[PDB]
Amino acid sequence: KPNYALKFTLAGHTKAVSSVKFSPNGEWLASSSADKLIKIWGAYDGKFEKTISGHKLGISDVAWSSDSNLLVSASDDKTLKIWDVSSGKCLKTLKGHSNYVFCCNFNPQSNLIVSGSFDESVRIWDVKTGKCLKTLPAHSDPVSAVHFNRDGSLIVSSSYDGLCRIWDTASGQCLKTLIDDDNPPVSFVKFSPNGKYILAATLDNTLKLWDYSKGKCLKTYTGHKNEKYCIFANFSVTGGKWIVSGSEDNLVYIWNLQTKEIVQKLQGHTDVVISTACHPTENIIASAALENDKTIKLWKS
Repeated sequence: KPNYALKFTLAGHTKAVSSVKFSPNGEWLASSSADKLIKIWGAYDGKFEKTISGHKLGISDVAWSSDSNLLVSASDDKTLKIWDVSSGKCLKTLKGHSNYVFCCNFNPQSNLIVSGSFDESVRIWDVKTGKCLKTLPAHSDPVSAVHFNRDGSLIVSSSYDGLCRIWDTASGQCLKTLIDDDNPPVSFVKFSPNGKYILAATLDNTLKLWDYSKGKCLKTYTGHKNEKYCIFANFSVTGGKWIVSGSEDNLVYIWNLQTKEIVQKLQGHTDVVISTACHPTENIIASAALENDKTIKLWKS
């Protein structure tokens, strides 16, 4: 079992936090919020660094480039924006989604950005020119999450239409469609660090680990509350191999990845823990919560 303990509580966001992400170099924590702002914090002391602004409506997601120099954010303003973190500049504003953009990620090469939206599409963008390379008619409902695999050859996406789909990044073809017996909306999905699995969350209080090549559900993680919101889940691999997730009962849940047993619950948030993140080299978890909390918390084992 892990021994995560509260260290820092981080405030500033004037509205509900939507997403928190550690920089790949482990130096920083970026956060986005319905308050239209991005904030940078020291990953180890939670020391506030800077605010990044420009979006005209709330942000639902933010993600780092591989080299920890860039950010992409996804806003209800129907744009993504590429930020240079150190200068604070908006480098590109990506436009073409017809509805709120909900989710984003760079590929590991960070020449491409993938995005998903309420306009039910998945779009691939060129980082250098900021132009939309492909629009995938990916789903029949809002796209809750999008993620590249370890080499960027694949995209996984999830949607309120109950599906999880794997896409060929080069051709844009659907290579797979995953759904279990019940068709609850899929609220989140991401590739495992080695990229052989996908972790996916459904609005039926369930996380599942899938081997997407075989189309098979390997593990199920239950015990948390997730029926209304797109809560991030994570693989934790710095110490034990855990699954980490926020919950609509204001707790952060940690399961043993292999045995599926809850090993720790983190208390202290006063609203839905919408987002959690795992530090790339230390046993640190960042957690953020919604409107009645507005705080980010940093835990260490």
